[PDB]
Amino acid sequence: ELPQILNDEEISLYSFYDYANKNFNIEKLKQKDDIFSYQKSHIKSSLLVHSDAEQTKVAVEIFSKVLHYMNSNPLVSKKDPADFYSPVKFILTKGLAIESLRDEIYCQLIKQSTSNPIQDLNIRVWELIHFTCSTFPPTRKLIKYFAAYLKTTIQQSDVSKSVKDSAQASYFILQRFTLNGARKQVPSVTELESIKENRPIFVRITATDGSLKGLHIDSATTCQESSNDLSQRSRMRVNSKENGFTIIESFNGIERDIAPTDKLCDVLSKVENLQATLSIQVNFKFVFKKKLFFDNITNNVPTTSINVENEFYYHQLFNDLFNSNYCKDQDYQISIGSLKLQFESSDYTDEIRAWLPGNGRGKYFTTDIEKNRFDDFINKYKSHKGLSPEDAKKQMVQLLEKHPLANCSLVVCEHQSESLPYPKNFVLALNVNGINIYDPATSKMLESVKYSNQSQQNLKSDDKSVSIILENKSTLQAFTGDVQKLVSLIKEYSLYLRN
Ligand SMILES: [Cl-]
Ligand SMILES: [Cl-]
Repeated sequence: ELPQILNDEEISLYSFYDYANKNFNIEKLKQKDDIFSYQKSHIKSSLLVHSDAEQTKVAVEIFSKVLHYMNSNPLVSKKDPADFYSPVKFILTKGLAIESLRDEIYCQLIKQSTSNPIQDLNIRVWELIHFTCSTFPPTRKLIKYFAAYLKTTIQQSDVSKSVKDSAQASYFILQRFTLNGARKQVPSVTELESIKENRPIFVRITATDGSLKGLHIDSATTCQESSNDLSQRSRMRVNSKENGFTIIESFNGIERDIAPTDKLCDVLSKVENLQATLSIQVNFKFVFKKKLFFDNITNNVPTTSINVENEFYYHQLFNDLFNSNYCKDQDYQISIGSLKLQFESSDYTDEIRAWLPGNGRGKYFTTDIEKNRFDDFINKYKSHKGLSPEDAKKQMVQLLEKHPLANCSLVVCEHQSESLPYPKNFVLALNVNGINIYDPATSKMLESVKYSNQSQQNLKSDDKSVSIILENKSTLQAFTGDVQKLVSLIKEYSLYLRN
């Protein structure tokens, strides 16, 4: 299991009493109530000392937000989750972005959960503790004291089940983030709801065959963990680094790479952010797709697993070859789509023909083909006997496997150079053989760019492009919408080949 943040034997060495006497802003905090334990009134200054006057002011506001959450009606959480969590969002946004306020926040939560007379309030503070642990840790100056506080809470008698469950889940999520590294976003409402109730976040991942897979994750769950989990659950090879699958984000059809160490919950936050930014129009999916094409089979692995992987991939490739950015050959699209129809629907009927327009779009033909070559399609379809599902499927897979773009990681690009020979719009098709420049207009490979020519620790890229070095030492500045995908593909193929 995960390494302890603090051993049981060190619990007695790290007492918050000592931390608080040495670090609290005692003079400026002078008040009626005890400064070191629960109080119902606002604090008159920050708990810790901030040289930045603005951070002192914000620390005081944070405390008001803590009080507000502690005192809020359980009914708001159901009727208006956005309102219910607003004070939480304020706290976590400040702490995540401003490292020098993190210990302040934790000290306020320790304080408000110390000698807290009312059980329901103690429960609210421990929910806050758990939200905070799920977002950022205390700094190295406080973390051992806070960890001692957690373990003491977990190990001693007292606290309701709710406080103890929150404390245990808080300690564990701190361990998970120590393992998986920092996150980048404040929890969405959906995540906070799960954290509050001490349960996993449930996410739905779409597979290439359109099927819906469920995963139970936590705040620290990475793309790599979830990609491995989905692989194992689909009975593929269990290591996504071997099978080459990852989970990507899809917003209204536009796909973006998710890095292996990136947190899926951070993607959920972005979704919520966009929903607000657009004020519905948000068609978001996670998608489980094949990213990397390694020649690493056997490794004497069950062919059964390799087979599940390959079926997911055929759906992906078929769909990509229906994408005009990758393929413009109507004859070809007709040939694969007509076989797919024979497989799924069997022999032609006038009832099928009457069903196609609109329905078959993206499934058996492209809109372009529904408009300019329907009859040509209906004709190729009629042509297939008699074809058994087995034969129909085998022929389709053959046509797919022999396409130039089969078994390549695909990236849509453009360039603006006046001294390079390629067309403005091209595809980079990356595989173990190199970085291939492909022209989707003619279905031809134009050049095979070498991984061995790229800078190993200084690959040049920006927000919109990656600069790839050609054999003659000139640079192709490939513009692409998903720069991270292109950069990571170059790095991952290079590393694989190195080993
Ligand atoms: Cl001081
Ligand atoms: Cl400061």
